Amino acid sequence: ANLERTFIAIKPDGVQRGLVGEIIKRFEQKGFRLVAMKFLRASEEHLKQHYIDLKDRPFFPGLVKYMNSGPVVAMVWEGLNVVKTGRVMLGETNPADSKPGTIRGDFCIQVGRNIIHGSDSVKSAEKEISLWFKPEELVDYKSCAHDWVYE
Amino acid sequence: ANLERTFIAIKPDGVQRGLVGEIIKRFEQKGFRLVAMKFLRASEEHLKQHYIDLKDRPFFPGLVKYMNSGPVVAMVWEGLNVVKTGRVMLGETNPADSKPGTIRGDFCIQVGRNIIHGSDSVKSAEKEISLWFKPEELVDYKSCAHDWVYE
Amino acid sequence: ANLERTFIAIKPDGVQRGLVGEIIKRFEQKGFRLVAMKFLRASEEHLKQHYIDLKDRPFFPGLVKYMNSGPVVAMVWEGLNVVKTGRVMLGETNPADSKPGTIRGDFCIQVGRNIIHGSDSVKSAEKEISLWFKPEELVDYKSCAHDWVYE
Amino acid sequence: ANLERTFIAIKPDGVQRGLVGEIIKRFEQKGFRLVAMKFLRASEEHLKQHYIDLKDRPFFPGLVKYMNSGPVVAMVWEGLNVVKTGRVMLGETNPADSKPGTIRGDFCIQVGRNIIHGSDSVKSAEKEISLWFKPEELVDYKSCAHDWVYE
Amino acid sequence: ANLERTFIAIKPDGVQRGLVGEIIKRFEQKGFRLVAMKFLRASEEHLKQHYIDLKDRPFFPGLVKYMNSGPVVAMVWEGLNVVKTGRVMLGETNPADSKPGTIRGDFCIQVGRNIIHGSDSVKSAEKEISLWFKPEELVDYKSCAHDWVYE
Amino acid sequence: ANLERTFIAIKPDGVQRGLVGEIIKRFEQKGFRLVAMKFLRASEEHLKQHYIDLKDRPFFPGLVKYMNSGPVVAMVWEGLNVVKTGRVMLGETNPADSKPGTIRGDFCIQVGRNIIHGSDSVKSAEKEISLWFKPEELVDYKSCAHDWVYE
Ligand SMILES: C[C@@]1(F)[C@H](O)[C@@H](COP(=O)(O)OP(=O)(O)O)O[C@H]1n1cnc2c(=O)[nH]c(N)nc21
Ligand SMILES: C[C@@]1(F)[C@H](O)[C@@H](COP(=O)(O)OP(=O)(O)O)O[C@H]1n1cnc2c(=O)[nH]c(N)nc21
Ligand SMILES: C[C@@]1(F)[C@H](O)[C@@H](COP(=O)(O)OP(=O)(O)O)O[C@H]1n1cnc2c(=O)[nH]c(N)nc21
Ligand SMILES: C[C@@]1(F)[C@H](O)[C@@H](COP(=O)(O)OP(=O)(O)O)O[C@H]1n1cnc2c(=O)[nH]c(N)nc21
Ligand SMILES: C[C@@]1(F)[C@H](O)[C@@H](COP(=O)(O)OP(=O)(O)O)O[C@H]1n1cnc2c(=O)[nH]c(N)nc21
Ligand SMILES: C[C@@]1(F)[C@H](O)[C@@H](COP(=O)(O)OP(=O)(O)O)O[C@H]1n1cnc2c(=O)[nH]c(N)nc21
Repeated sequence: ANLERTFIAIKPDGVQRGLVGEIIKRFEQKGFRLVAMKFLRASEEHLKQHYIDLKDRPFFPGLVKYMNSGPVVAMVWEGLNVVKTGRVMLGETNPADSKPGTIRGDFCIQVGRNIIHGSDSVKSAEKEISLWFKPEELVDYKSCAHDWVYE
Repeated sequence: ANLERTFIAIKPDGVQRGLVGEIIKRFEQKGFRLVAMKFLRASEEHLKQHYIDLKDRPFFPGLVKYMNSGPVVAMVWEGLNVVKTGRVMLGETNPADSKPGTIRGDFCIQVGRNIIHGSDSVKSAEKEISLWFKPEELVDYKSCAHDWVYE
Repeated sequence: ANLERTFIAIKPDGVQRGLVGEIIKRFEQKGFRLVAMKFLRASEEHLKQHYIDLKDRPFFPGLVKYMNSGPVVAMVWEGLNVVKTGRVMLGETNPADSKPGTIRGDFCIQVGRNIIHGSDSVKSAEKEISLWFKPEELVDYKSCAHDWVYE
Repeated sequence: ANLERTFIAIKPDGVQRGLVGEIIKRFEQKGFRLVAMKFLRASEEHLKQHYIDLKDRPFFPGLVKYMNSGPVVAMVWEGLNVVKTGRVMLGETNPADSKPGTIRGDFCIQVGRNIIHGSDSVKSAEKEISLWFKPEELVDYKSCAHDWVYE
Repeated sequence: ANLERTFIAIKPDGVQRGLVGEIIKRFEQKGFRLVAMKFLRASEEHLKQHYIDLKDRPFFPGLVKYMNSGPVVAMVWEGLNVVKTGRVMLGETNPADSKPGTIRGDFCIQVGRNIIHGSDSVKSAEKEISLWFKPEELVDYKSCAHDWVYE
Repeated sequence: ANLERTFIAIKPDGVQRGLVGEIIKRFEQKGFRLVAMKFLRASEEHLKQHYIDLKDRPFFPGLVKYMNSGPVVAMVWEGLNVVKTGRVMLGETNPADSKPGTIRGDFCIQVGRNIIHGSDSVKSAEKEISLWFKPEELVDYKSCAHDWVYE
């Protein structure tokens, strides 16, 4: 259970507004383990694949353009219930509903510029991880505080 | 909609306990735009006008004296749903009910020393803004990150 | 009422992961007064007394070993509703249910390594205080900001 | 001597990059007392007065345009040796020479976008104070921690 | 050499202005190990012993009264060159000369309210440690990141 | 001049001690632009190339083993004088000499576990960038605050 992983991506507005370090620190101080990280401008084709479920929504063309309009930080994090807990830490998808203390609650305002993405389930995490990273980009190491984080 | 404004005042206890910077930083990092700001000791007459709706409450004389007992920082902030979101960020009026992560939940304890004020509605914001500021004190400028905060 | 006290202990995992300063800062910034503090490795006998109600639970031997496996910071804090508010600040006993903004929600993952303890009631605070501190270790002084924190 | 005052202005780049709360917090946590504060777009004529000594420098037209290109936060701060210490806290005028730990050393890069101004001497502070504030904007109150800051 | 220790005391002004958490966090994040900690009001006799070398200085009566005027946090910290490094982190004894980034440079103003004490040499550390703590209050444990801090 | 780049690597001790977010935030808040980033366990052969100049030093086998003993965060950052400024922000190579306010001064103790690397010159930056990154990993975009950071 402690080996669960999620995909977290800082979107272009999070990069542009200078929020990368603050976001990583939230995951680090919680006790989760950084498995993978890269910085890139995601191609339109890649983003169409990421967002394939939405390909018919009216806002899809604009979503893909915005997500391609600057670089993103793509990450994988590991730990117990990291998918669900990761989502709690992000806050609600819509920042208007996100509580103070959460990433979106603290740092952004509108649903179209909501700074971050996290996997919504284990099954979507495994799909997003295979889409965004090569197997060799997932680094295997053990946190020095593992036994103080986990029974 | 993105042009809504609220009035936020740091009460004398907020000033005295050295919380001005911390409070401003919360609004800045969220993406709201500072429109106006001044520091003053509000007269008793001014405060009776600010609090006119409470003039019959038992606590009103003591409320006015406390609000006159040191300086306050008066501000106007702008953004989408700034009134309602501003109140969420402050926390509940009574600090005992305010959640961790909010301004009152993090920083104060009792309802009579609750460090900050925010407008409860658009209509009361517009009245409080006209009471506390001259129209020329409201500054018009565009945040450099506006297009990363709003679609 | 403003003289209520609670017992807070930073558990060995809290110490080990470098969270002592962060935790104390949360209580200080809120307006509570530090009454007593010591750093020690609690003996097994002491811990069995602290946790006497659980002496029959399956996890009790392991709980005691963990709580003896490094030092703890034992504190007393004072203020209005410090017991209940202290527990809100800590978050739920189980970190999986603790909200962002709380100590456990921000800093830990698993119920067996949940970094901190706070008294659950006035009556249990008074018992824990007499167990962990001598009366002469409780310091009486008045915070310089007391009249800005309390009516 | 403990009554000395300085003028500090957060320049339009400081406001645009969201540094107002961070800067104020540095002065507050040091133990200085905020005496006055306002937020305005300074007129070109006002700025030419502020910068009268430089009116012949090649960079003066550009300096005045930049200082008028967005709002500034104008402040007065009080305490022992606040002029000299204020300058130390800001860092060197040229951010390339400012040490880490200082405001310019932490937050900016180039001399023409150096985020903040502080009075260079007691006599220039008193001139800048009279230029930017009316005497009634200077608030008299005593910090609750004064006797823990000063012998 | 990695087993060197220093005595650090947060003075009454440091406690009263709510700096305890901040100060501890500086030592923890650096990689030093907390060995002992207690909170007390030091007696005048104890303080006269601590400050015996200064008993003839004109400021001595004032120094002793102030150091007795509220509680102090007494600590022992361990690590390589902790005495010298500890002093660098504190800053110069006189806050006017302390650089931004240091404890005194960031948080206090005058030499008689200079928030913190650190041992000036290994020999004075060992004397201060035996004066303020019993040998049994010094806790022996190994930090989980020790081998990431030391070769 | 404003297009200069440096290579910054957070070493395995920096990762293990949970300093990645904190370090990135220092570069972001200064005004530098993140150009590239990846997370990997560098091979022994790669590290021997990075450290080719030291291959005869007594500490070289241990340095390579330590640098291979966990993952590193490799980055490229851009801005005016980023190589020299980068070095000033890191502090001296030897943490014993690094000032408070710097990354090494704040966060580490010993030369063999000094948490971070930065290029010592433009020429070594260009060599390190070509060794650690492919050209296509270097992302070109323009900061939204560019004209508030640079004249
Ligand atoms: C913000 C989102 F990226 C979500 O992060 C993602 C997943 O769609 P959902 O929100 O249904 O689901 P999750 O948040 O994953 O639980 O689509 C986007 N999105 C959703 N609604 C809207 C909308 O009105 N406008 C725009 N511009 N983007 C929208
Ligand atoms: C503290 C307040 F200034 C509130 O900030 C404001 C509006 O508080 P309300 O409850 O009317 O409504 P809102 O939540 O603002 O919409 O009155 C005051 N106030 C309310 N109860 C008390 C009380 O017991 N003691 C005192 N000293 N002041 C009180
Ligand atoms: C974490 C706890 F110390 C609680 O902090 C304390 C009192 O927990 P209680 O159930 O008495 O109630 P509170 O919510 O505290 O008032 O026992 C422990 N504890 C409870 N369940 C478990 C468990 O599964 N595993 C382990 N290792 N420890 C557990
Ligand atoms: C940056 C400043 F706004 C300083 O804040 C102010 C006082 O800087 P001065 O050198 O006059 O003197 P002090 O540091 O106070 O002793 O002038 C400006 N300034 C100085 N050099 C330059 C320059 O090259 N380019 C530009 N654009 N502006 C410059
Ligand atoms: C602040 C100090 F506690 C120093 O920490 C310690 C020894 O001061 P020294 O500088 O001799 O030695 P250190 O560098 O400190 O180790 O007495 C105090 N002290 C020094 N000067 C003064 C002064 O003017 N006024 C007052 N009120 N107290 C002073
Ligand atoms: C810390 C370093 F990685 C420096 O980054 C790099 C170049 O050390 P240099 O001083 O040649 O140059 P820089 O200051 O780096 O640009 O060697 C390493 N290093 C230097 N001395 C020692 C030492 O005693 N022990 C160990 N374990 N490693 C050492």
